Amino acid sequence: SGEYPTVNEIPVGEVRLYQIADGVWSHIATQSFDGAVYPSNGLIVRDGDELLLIDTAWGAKNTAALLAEIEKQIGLPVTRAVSTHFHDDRVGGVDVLRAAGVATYASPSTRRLAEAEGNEIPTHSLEGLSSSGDAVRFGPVELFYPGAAHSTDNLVVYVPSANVLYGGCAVHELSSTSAGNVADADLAEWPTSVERIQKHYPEAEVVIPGHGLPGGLDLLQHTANVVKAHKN
Ligand SMILES: C[C@H](OCc1ccc(CN)cc1)c1cccc2c(-c3ccc(CS(C)(=O)=O)c(Cl)c3)c(C(=O)O)[nH]c12
Ligand SMILES: [Zn+2]
Ligand SMILES: [Zn+2]
Repeated sequence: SGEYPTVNEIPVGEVRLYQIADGVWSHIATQSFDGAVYPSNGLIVRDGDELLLIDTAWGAKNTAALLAEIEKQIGLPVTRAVSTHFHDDRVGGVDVLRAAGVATYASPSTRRLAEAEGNEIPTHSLEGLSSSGDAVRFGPVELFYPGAAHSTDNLVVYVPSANVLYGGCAVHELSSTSAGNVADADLAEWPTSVERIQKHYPEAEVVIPGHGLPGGLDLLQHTANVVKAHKN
């Protein structure tokens, strides 16, 4: 009923959208992994009379439900998708997207890692993102590679029309008391990568984490704090 939807409010298999700004939504889904249930976020950005999708809804059936929810709530076709790193909450569902006519994209680093892990593999490679600090335009967004953080390949996404920063899994929500799933992370480099985000996007008004509630720029400093303390 208008609040940001939380893990126990979304049954696994259902998707909800949340309006972030004019022409910007997040998508929220839930998934079971190793016997626990987690929420995760992605982004939808209006691209004229088409939509750009950022990240799957964490699984094939969730991603089919995402496409149905978009049709119900927005009614414009999803034509392109970008996955912001190689984990299943970002690429799981790419095969569903690819069969629904969506062109799927990721960095070459993400594509390699997805392939090596046995995860679904986006079709198209995004060049120009291999060195930290790199940025490229992709429709109505800018894609930015901040350096290694949650994963070596993680990308963040900025919507300049709305000053929306989608941090993906390199950014944690304010209530986080832990650095999440760090199996593929670089805890030593993560603060430096967050500092790069802070320097590059000082006018961000909304910051969206990969999991949990959006907020403001404080999510960036909070993330650095939880990562340093996790390492400590
Ligand atoms: C799909 C992804 O696969 C990762 C993976 C890696 C390696 C292997 C081995 N090949 C297998 C799987 C995955 C699965 C399950 C949970 C997560 C979480 C997660 C997010 C927030 C919290 C709350 S908190 C207060 O700590 O911030 C917590 Cl506990 C966890 C994240 C995330 O941090 O991005 N990613 C997750
Ligand atoms: Zn991840
Ligand atoms: Zn994640």
